[PDB]
Amino acid sequence: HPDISVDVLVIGAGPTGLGAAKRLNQIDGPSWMIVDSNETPGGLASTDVTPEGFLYDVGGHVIASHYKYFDDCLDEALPKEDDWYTHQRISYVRCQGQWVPYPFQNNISMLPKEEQVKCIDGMIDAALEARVANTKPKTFDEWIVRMMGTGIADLFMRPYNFKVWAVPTTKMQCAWLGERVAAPNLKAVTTNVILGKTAGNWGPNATFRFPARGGTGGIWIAVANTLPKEKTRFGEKGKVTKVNANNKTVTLQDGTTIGYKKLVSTMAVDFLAEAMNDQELVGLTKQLFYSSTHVIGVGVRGSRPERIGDKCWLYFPEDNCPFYRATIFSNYSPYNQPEASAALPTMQLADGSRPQSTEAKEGPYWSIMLEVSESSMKPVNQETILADCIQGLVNTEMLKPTDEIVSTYHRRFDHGYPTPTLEREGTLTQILPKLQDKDIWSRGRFGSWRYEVGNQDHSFMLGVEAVDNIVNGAVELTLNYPDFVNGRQNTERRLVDGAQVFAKS
Amino acid sequence: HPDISVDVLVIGAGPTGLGAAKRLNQIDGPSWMIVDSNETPGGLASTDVTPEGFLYDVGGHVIASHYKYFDDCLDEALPKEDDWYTHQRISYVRCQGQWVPYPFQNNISMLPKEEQVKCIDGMIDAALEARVANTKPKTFDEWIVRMMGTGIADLFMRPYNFKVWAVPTTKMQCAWLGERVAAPNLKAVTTNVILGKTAGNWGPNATFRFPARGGTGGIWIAVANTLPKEKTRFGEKGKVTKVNANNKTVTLQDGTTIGYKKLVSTMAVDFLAEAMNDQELVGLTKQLFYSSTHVIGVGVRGSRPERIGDKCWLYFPEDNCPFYRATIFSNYSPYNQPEASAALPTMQLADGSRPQSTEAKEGPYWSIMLEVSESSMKPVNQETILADCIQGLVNTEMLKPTDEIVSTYHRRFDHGYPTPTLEREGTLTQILPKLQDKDIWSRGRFGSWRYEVGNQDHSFMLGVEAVDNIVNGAVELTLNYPDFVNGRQNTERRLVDGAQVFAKS
Amino acid sequence: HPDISVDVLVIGAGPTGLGAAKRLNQIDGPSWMIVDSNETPGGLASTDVTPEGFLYDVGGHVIASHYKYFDDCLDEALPKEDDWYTHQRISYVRCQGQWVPYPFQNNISMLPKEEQVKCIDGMIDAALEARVANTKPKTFDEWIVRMMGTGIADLFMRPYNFKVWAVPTTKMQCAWLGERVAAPNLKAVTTNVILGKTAGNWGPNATFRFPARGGTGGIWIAVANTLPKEKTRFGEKGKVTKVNANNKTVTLQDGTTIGYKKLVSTMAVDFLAEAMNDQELVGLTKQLFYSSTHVIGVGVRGSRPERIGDKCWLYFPEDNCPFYRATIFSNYSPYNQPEASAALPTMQLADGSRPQSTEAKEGPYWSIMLEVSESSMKPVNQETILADCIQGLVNTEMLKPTDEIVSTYHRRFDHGYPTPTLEREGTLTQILPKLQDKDIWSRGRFGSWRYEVGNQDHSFMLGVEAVDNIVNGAVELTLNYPDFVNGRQNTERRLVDGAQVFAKS
Ligand SMILES: Cc1cc2c(cc1C)N(C[C@H](O)[C@H](O)[C@H](O)COP(=O)(O)OP(=O)(O)OC[C@H]1O[C@@H](n3cnc4c(N)ncnc43)[C@H](O)[C@@H]1O)c1[nH]c(=O)[nH]c(=O)c1N2
Ligand SMILES: Cc1cc2c(cc1C)N(C[C@H](O)[C@H](O)[C@H](O)COP(=O)(O)OP(=O)(O)OC[C@H]1O[C@@H](n3cnc4c(N)ncnc43)[C@H](O)[C@@H]1O)c1[nH]c(=O)[nH]c(=O)c1N2
Ligand SMILES: Cc1cc2c(cc1C)N(C[C@H](O)[C@H](O)[C@H](O)COP(=O)(O)OP(=O)(O)OC[C@H]1O[C@@H](n3cnc4c(N)ncnc43)[C@H](O)[C@@H]1O)c1[nH]c(=O)[nH]c(=O)c1N2
Ligand SMILES: O=c1ccn([C@@H]2O[C@H](COP(=O)(O)OP(=O)(O)O)[C@@H](O)[C@H]2O)c(=O)[nH]1
Ligand SMILES: O=c1ccn([C@@H]2O[C@H](COP(=O)(O)OP(=O)(O)O)[C@@H](O)[C@H]2O)c(=O)[nH]1
Ligand SMILES: O=c1ccn([C@@H]2O[C@H](COP(=O)(O)OP(=O)(O)O)[C@@H](O)[C@H]2O)c(=O)[nH]1
Ligand SMILES: O=c1ccn([C@@H]2O[C@H](COP(=O)(O)OP(=O)(O)O)[C@@H](O)[C@H]2O)c(=O)[nH]1
Repeated sequence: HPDISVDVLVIGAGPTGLGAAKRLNQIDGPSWMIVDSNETPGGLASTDVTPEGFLYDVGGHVIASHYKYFDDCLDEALPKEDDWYTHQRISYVRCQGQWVPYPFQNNISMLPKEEQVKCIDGMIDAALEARVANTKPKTFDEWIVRMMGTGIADLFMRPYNFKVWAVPTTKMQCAWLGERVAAPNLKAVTTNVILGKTAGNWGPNATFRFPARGGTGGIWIAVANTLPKEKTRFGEKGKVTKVNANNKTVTLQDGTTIGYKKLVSTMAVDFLAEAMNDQELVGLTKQLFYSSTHVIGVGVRGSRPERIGDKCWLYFPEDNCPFYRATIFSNYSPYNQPEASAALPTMQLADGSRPQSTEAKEGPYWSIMLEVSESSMKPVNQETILADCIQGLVNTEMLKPTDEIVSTYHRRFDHGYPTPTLEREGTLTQILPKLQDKDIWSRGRFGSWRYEVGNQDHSFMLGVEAVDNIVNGAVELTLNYPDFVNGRQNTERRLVDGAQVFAKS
Repeated sequence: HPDISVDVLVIGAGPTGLGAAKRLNQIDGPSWMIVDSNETPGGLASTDVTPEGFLYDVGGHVIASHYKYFDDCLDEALPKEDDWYTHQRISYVRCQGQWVPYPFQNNISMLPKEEQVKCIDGMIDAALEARVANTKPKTFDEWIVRMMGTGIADLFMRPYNFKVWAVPTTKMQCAWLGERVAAPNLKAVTTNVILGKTAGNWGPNATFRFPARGGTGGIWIAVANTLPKEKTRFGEKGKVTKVNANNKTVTLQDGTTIGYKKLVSTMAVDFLAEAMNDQELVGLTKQLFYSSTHVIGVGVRGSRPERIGDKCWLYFPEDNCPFYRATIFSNYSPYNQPEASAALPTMQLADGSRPQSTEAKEGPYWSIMLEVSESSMKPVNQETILADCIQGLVNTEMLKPTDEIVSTYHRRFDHGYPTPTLEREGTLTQILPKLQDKDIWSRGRFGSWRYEVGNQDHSFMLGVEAVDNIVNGAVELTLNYPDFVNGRQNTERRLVDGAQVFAKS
Repeated sequence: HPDISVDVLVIGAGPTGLGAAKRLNQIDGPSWMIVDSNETPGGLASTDVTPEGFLYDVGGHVIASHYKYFDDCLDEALPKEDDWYTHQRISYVRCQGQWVPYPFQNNISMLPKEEQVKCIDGMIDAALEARVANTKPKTFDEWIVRMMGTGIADLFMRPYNFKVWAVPTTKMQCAWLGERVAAPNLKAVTTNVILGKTAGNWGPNATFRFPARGGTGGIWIAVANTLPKEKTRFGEKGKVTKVNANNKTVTLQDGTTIGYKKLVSTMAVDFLAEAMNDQELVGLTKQLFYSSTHVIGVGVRGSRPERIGDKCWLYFPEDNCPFYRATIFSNYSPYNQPEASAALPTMQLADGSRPQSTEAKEGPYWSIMLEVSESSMKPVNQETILADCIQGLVNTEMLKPTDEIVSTYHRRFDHGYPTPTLEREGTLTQILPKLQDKDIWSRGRFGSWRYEVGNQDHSFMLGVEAVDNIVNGAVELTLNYPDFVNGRQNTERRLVDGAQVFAKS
């Protein structure tokens, strides 16, 4: 008989595991506990800080919630109005010296006329083709072409998506983009060209909120703190090293064993297979594909430059920079970087030269967070990637050669994106049911490996729904039907349901 | 304070209400009770018996379950093997003296050559227009013409559907029919014409099980029996006369008042509106449409005729008989009619004449169940409908003129089919949300008025899911997404969920 | 025995009759003769002159030859290089107070931005519908909507075409327009909108030559002069009043009778029917439709204004003027108006007011020629149309209010355009064969009533080909296959054929 026994064991306290935990805690029926190898909950939704005081999420993290239940927990965790800042969803695409508003096609009036011709001609071809299309596109690349046409494809989505996914667009499926037909809005695009008009898809309605303190990682610390502490086990004392599926026991690094009746695993499914010592599942999970993420942070002296302004995130299809995305992280919260009165020396200038002085000087400061993808089809030289990113910032005119850099940050996250390869579903529909047969709910960004339901809210709800399936027999909608949950009003499930209202009488 | 107070009150003990009751009973949290004006539960899924011992369902009732939860409750209620009979579906459409395998549109091969031409020609035209169509059909009639062509429309779909729906095809929408109306495939249908092959396998009820005793009504009597008796109130004592939505109070016929927190109402929603004395709702519910159903039963002396054989239910598009469907109800169970030793006099011959004597002779007996529709667009002579049905049986060669009729049955059910009119959804989205904001869950065949989820399993699950939404914040999937629940295997929710398993440990 | 007998009689000495005459004269086999009621040959290709010395054609006459035979005869008649002036076509459409290069539909790029959107949107709809179309358009309006879209239809094609044809586009067929109405290309037109480029080169009259003296009418005077005088009878002495098709006898106004073996009649076919006293033919001809043309000429004092420049003819779709077209007739030849030293009093100022002086003053002079259509569907006030035209010139800024008018011209031509009505062909295939049976070749603009082969070269060749059929069994290609002769270079028939070469030895 094991050291600890519980009805439901949750491995991992990133968003998915915390969702499972929040729902278990709310139901307050079956016994449970949650473990994690990190002392700080949050997983890939955590936040780091540099010795100079610049915070960085694991790349650009922007919340777009599809669920009331997620809103209920975030509101419970950070309830005061100044626990959050609200921003319009402002983004641009860097293209031929221009910051083109997102989405790219509605803004090609900024491009040279010769290119507008090429773009509109291709989109005309695509519209005429879409009018008689009776088949669905099979690859990401076929979907891009059919929706954008050849010309607009080549400028943005094709070279951009290679830089994100670190695999070619011809190697990915396209079901993950949803059930909407790959077709051009030719009239809308052509109208903006005729009118010489730009127009981004943001505004008063198209907002996001960002935590005032602690970056994105602050949310999940705050949510985890609503859990009964004695049911949590975070740190080296919570690292799972062995899973015995046939015996329903888990072993921690410090030798502690935990018995379960149902297991919600939120670790990477390939790590799970290894921890189970199941050669068959190991072989199957190795057939999946993922890219690694390098996050580069650069802290800059100065008030925010006019050329930067209220930009939030930025896309980089071109090859004059290694990053696919930049975030003006200082625009998300004033507490993402030191106050103006904090004194820091200049480490270097953006062109790489030494500062004129070594003295500490005051701010204010602003901050850029960059993402570089890595895979076997796209290597990354870890020794030079920081300097390459900074050169990238000059090339894209985000930084002047003279701009003063006061903080740098680089970290590699091995499992960054679960790739929607052509083979992904063929592999997962083998892996997930074999685990399901052993009472293991493998869920999450890498627990279930589905990017289209791979955001914080999706993840959290994957945990919530898993628990609901285990206890109340609910359908796991987010797991199995991404287009469905992403397209509907998910308002039925709440942090206080009927069951708790009736029980309290 | 009212006489009785429950958290959830369930009005009606047909399948929908019994569903709510079963789930409320399983969950065993909030207090509840269920009321019906009938002493015998079952609603339109009940069974009558004639004084001569012939049972008749409310028209042809064949179970095709889309849900494990529904299976669990039927199996609990009738757990023995000899509680059920299994049957292969044998279904035909009567057309020009011939029997055409169901579905008609997939069996053009059995028609005379000249009618095959008209049908295939129409289907070729439809196929070619459909290759370039980029707008969905609006009405049932447009859908028919666009999916099958004019030949099949005129020969079968238009007269048949007026004859069952009691409105023309032009008056109905076409989003309800995914699992009711087969779309013919040009190549497949033409291939079977050339090869002279049938294709009678389409649809969810190609196999079915029928209760050995009590008809369909036996199921719901048995299901109801599994509930705690003290939480039920069936009979005159349970007839709801007033619903006061603002006070959350219901008044029964005997003056008993029941206070509730949440109301699941499964009575026809137009009745509910009247009971609420809500003139705005009465006005809205009157924009809905329904047809009435006459059920005619005919008991016949003799061993089962060869021309009848293993036939299950039969469709009649033609105007030489008033009924749209006949069921060989004696094929569903030996106990739907008397044993062969039972002595019964002949009441009349099928040709309408008196028999020679009043002598009670033995059997065996077989039995036909007929349905005639009625509406404000399709009047029915109540006084002659029985004799008209019997003559229809002679015209269609179901009965020989000399056949000996030993029992007759006729009953009119005012609310038979909830009609999928063009206006339905526009009216329902004014009605159901209004009731919802008063904490009223109106659900079921006439409770929420949606035929595409209007079968026994559907109904049962509307009640189940309503409770699950009330207690556990579940999505009401069957109510809002018929194609979704009709096209998947719904296996997640069970009579015993983890909740009950864990609570017993 | 009649007064005169010839093998072939030609009625009319417009271009069609002269064509018949020239071919008969070249062949020099059958005896022949040509009559006209007018002392001066030319018909609708004649030229009038005002007492002040301003010449006016019957509206805008620009030669675009499809035939080497036609060129041969023009070169014979006017052999000197200084008999002709060559011009580049400068043609615009008046829209929203600006000039848009002809053709409108290829020059969307010169419209105001909001109309560019309207136009391109319509063309996009048309392109998408044309992608799946399997039916040919039946009316002119349907053709416009299908080839150009609603934007161009409403802004230009519908109002402009009513303004010329004097019937709505819905009343006309669309088989006539191959070389009359440019079909815009979506990609090309959109490209030129993006690039702000013009495309003014469409169609056969992008370059033209105009006779140096006598206007267009001078060509036909000179061509007629090459005919042997004794075989011509022009004037009151050559007016046909009765045609006796059965006795093959024509009666002239002075009572002179002419016997023929074959008749080539170039007069309006309705007039021919009347001259034949053939009530069945009259009824048939009355099913045809034509519009009348008002020609208004305005002579203006002054050197050619900068705003006019090298403009040739100009289209006016809008309602601030009654004419559909203006020609800068003084640009076609310096001899279309008086020399600069000619003294002429001012008749009026363009704004209607009397001149400051009544004295004769010098030039130079320029000259405007206007056209206004009339029909039973578009009445015209004969008494005010001159003044209305002049005011229209002020409205469109063709004339300053202070411009001095020294000459005015107004003439109504009752048969101006043979309308391509829906009924035209149905009617003509009754008429022309019934005349063919009587050995009458009815040919020409109103002789055979087909606008698509209704220009001077077409007409001329209808006469030539008529004769060639009578004598040599040639196919009448221009008559029966307009798209055939308009789409090729017709080089085979020359003013000197092998026949004449071989015979001269
Ligand atoms: C570059 C980039 C950019 C974005 C995003 C991610 C990345 C990488 N996201 C996605 C977001 O980060 C993601 O949805 C969640 O972090 C997924 O959480 P999971 O809990 O499934 O696992 P995740 O990897 O977060 O957490 C898993 C947890 O399991 C633990 N674990 C692993 N092995 C263990 C073991 N053996 N024993 C014990 N514990 C173990 C880990 O410590 C970790 O805490 C996002 N989201 C969004 O809402 N908006 C956005 O804009 C973005 N953008
Ligand atoms: C002709 C025909 C044919 C078929 C079918 C129906 C009909 C009419 N059905 C559908 C099936 O009958 C249906 O799904 C259920 O009976 C509907 O369940 P409810 O609980 O919604 O309504 P239903 O009408 O069954 O039950 C409502 C109940 O509420 C009660 N009630 C009404 N007013 C009240 C009041 N004032 N107070 C208290 N109680 C009140 C009534 O007494 C009744 O018992 C079927 N299904 C299938 O699975 N296979 C099939 O082939 C068919 N075919
Ligand atoms: C407003 C407008 C604009 C244009 C044009 C016309 C008009 C009205 N044309 C067309 C051109 O004018 C036309 O092609 C010829 O004039 C037609 O020659 P027909 O000989 O068939 O008849 P046409 O009518 O020219 O000649 C008929 C002859 O028959 C004679 N006649 C009638 N009744 C008679 C009787 N009872 N007895 C004896 N003789 C009789 C008449 O006197 C007349 O001479 C043109 N062409 C072109 O090449 N380029 C252009 O841009 C244009 N544009
Ligand atoms: O051969 C057939 C018989 C029926 N139907 C259609 O199927 C529908 C459902 O009838 P069914 O008898 O399966 O169900 P019920 O009327 O008993 O609810 C009808 O409305 C018909 O339009 C069909 O398309 N082909
Ligand atoms: O065959 C029918 C006859 C009537 N109704 C409904 O009944 C309403 C009329 O209600 P009223 O109480 O005025 O009763 P009725 O007019 O039928 O006598 C109509 O609006 C319809 O919605 C129906 O659905 N089917
Ligand atoms: O910009 C323009 C001007 C004219 N037309 C069409 O061209 C036809 C022929 O007109 P045009 O001035 O060539 O010849 P005409 O009327 O003098 O015979 C007209 O009926 C118009 O419908 C056109 O499509 N675009
Ligand atoms: O603008 C017009 C007016 C009349 N017509 C023709 O002239 C005939 C009418 O004849 P008319 O003016 O003699 O009157 P009606 O013969 O009917 O009395 C019509 O059938 C038309 O063919 C025409 O082509 N254009």
